[PDB]
Amino acid sequence: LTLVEQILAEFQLQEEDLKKVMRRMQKEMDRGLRLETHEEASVKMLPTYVRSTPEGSEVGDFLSLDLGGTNFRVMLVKVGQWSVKTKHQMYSIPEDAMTGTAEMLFDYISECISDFLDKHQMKHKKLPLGFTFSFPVRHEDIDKGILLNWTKGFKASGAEGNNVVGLLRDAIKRRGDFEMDVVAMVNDTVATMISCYYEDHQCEVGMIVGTGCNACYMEEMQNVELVEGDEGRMCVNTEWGAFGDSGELDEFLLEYDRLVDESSANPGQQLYEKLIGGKYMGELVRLVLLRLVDENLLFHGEASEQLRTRGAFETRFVSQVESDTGDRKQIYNILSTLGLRPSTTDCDIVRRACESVSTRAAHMCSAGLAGVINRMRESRSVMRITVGVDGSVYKLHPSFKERFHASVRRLTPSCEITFIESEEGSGRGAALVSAVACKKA
Ligand SMILES: CCOP(=O)(Cc1csc(NC(=O)c2cc(Oc3ccc(S(C)(=O)=O)cc3)cc(O[C@@H](C)COC)c2)n1)OCC
Ligand SMILES: OC[C@H]1O[C@H](O)[C@H](O)[C@@H](O)[C@@H]1O
Ligand code: NA
Repeated sequence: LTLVEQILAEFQLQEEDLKKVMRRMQKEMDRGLRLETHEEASVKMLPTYVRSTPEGSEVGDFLSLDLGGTNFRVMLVKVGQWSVKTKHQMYSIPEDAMTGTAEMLFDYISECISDFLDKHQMKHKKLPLGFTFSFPVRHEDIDKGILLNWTKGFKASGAEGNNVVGLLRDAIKRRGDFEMDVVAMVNDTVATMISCYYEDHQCEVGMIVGTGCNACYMEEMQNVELVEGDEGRMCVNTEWGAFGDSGELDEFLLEYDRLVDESSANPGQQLYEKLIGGKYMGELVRLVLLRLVDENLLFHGEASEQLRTRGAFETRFVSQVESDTGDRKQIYNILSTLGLRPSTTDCDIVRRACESVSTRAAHMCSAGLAGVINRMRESRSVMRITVGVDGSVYKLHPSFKERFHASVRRLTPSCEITFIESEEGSGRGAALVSAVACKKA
């Protein structure tokens, strides 16, 4: 074995390593659900106030917001023998509107809503609005929720500890250009699950593998100790990205993981997500390549100023390197632009490094989902379940979903799992929750 492959081997996780991760995820999930341990629990298991229901929704036009990254989305969902039609617009949030105040961020969002309404000839219409807000929140109801903390590099001031729906409403009123009834606020896991439920009624799990990584599932109300009642089920936002925040993953953490965390916007937070999320994947690869260079095993021990810059190795490059046919052309072109003159062997090392990071991400992720699924099987006493999935890592990365599917099946012995790749899920599902909520409001 080459010294390179001896270093890459550190990413490997045995079936027993994954079973240990899965069991600990289940223990941490149990801790978040119980009133006695909820405050100390790293995995928060936050109640969403989205309850189980077999009823049809309200008919009409529903507006949707999807805030969870730099690219923000506004959707119009037309609900009408049910038919669900969508119209969207994408918006890139500038750095100044993501690092300033919450007011600045919500004013940018409102400006985009106004633009959407203009482009779709509906500035004079007062519509119900579903808001997908992909950050940890403590809900008081389906339409009231306090931001616990920012994740994925978001850092707008005056948002944490405040009602997110109130910040949205305040920004709309300050603008005075249009009117809207914010009827619902959901996590993107929740919106993905709801959106996929419309296609398949067996869907009771929502999972995101994009910039960040999280999961939601339909929990029995008696197990949801933070909401009074035992009748029916409620969707629970695990916020499993925070798994490992109380040492649960310390035995598995590599030097690359510590460095990624130390230089991140949230040191010591979202440690499990930092192993999987597309926000960190490219950076993990960069750090690995630099260790190989420093050990005189890659690029003749010489790295460019670009390769030595945090963020230079983009998560899309990881996906691109793995999509290479074998001629090493795609790999060469990524590395040439990065200011390197790589050999055929260097290109191959880069691919092996990308595969080591992405395979670990898929495996670590499968241990988490297996924990949720096996926990559901036990609560419901051969389990047939559908999991709704969204995110660029799962949808676009070569063989991420293949490795993840295989690994998750190995870990869930008496379960028959169906995966639904959600197209617009993260946004459409907020409008569907809004349409169901509207029955009462
Ligand atoms: C304001 C009311 O308060 P509340 O207490 C709190 C609440 C407020 S919204 C909500 N639940 C939901 O929105 C909800 C939505 C679901 O998805 C759809 C429902 C209908 C359609 S359709 C075909 O267009 O008819 C499409 C998607 C599924 C679901 O649960 C399954 C995933 C599981 O159930 C089978 C729950 N709960 O209501 C309880 C109903
Ligand atoms: O976007 C995926 C996930 O990213 C982060 O983990 C957020 O905390 C979580 O709320 C979100 O669901
Ligand atoms: Na309860």
